[PDB]
Amino acid sequence: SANNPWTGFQIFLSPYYANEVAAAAKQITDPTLSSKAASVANIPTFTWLDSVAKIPDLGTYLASASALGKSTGTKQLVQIVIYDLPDRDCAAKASNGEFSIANNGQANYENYIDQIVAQIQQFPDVRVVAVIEPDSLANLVTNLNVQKCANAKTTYLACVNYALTNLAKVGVYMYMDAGHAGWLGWPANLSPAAQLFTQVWQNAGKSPFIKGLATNVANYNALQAASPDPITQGNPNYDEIHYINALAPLLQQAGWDATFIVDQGRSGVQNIRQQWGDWCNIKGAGFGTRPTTNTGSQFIDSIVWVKPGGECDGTSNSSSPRYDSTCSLPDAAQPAPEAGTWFQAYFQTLVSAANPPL
Repeated sequence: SANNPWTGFQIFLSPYYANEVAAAAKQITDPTLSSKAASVANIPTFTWLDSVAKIPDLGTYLASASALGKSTGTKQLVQIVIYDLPDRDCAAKASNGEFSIANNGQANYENYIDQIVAQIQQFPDVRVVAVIEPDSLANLVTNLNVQKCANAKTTYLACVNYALTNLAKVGVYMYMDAGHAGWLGWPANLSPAAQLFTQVWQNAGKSPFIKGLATNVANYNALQAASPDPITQGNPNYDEIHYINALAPLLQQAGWDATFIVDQGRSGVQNIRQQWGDWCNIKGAGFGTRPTTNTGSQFIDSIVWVKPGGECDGTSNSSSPRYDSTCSLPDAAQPAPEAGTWFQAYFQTLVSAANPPL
């Protein structure tokens, strides 16, 4: 729509990623590559609120952003991911999520949202953009035959609804996670996906703060591929622009003037996967197009970096109880540490293979 949340705003740079990057860059031995690595701390990323323990940091980021804006005469914008559903990651082998449906998951998740809202409420001069619950709704489209997902459906819908409804009250601009071209972009998945997203939008009152959808989060697809990646055979929507061009009109037709954001943080190198479903620490990935509202599409508000490159997707150690065997595949960089922890060699390659170059 006419209101692109990023226009006229300075994005607050994640202090946590900045510290990870600074520690990483000092370990890189080549001076030029080290300088390029250090500059990554100046590229805006999303901060993942993957547990209640992250909420105090959110409060500090909002207050820091408010003061930076006043000091520089700018309006500041903080980028967050809401990522703490009960029975999170229902189609994965295991999950690190602190809440379970069986132990008051709904109420605990609502309290997590309430704590986030209570922070955001205190800093009305800071804009907030939130990606809502990566993987969750996409799993409800294609993975209902996973019994954990089938059993989680009502909780996921109620929790996502609670998040949308209550974050809207503090004016947060929200993009529901919507998988990627190889997940929901298959032509046959577009209508079931559109029907689900539209129902979620309706249940949350069609708030204008529910801007649309986020795609490619934590994935590696091109926004606009020079030629189709071989993993995409059978799907005419072989990149994110094809997916979004196909899905956006279905949402519009339902009355939702929906726009999109697209993760490109690990999309600099294409044609690095054996299978489209391979998602874990894909070897040879490079940093991709840096965040910008110059997206080339009427449907896309911004290219963004949602998943922070260098933070691991999962361990390759089969003895870990958090182990997911996708993290031991051939196209997966190994050995790899636990999910979320820093993967230094992977970061160094992300820097070295960045496209455009850093």
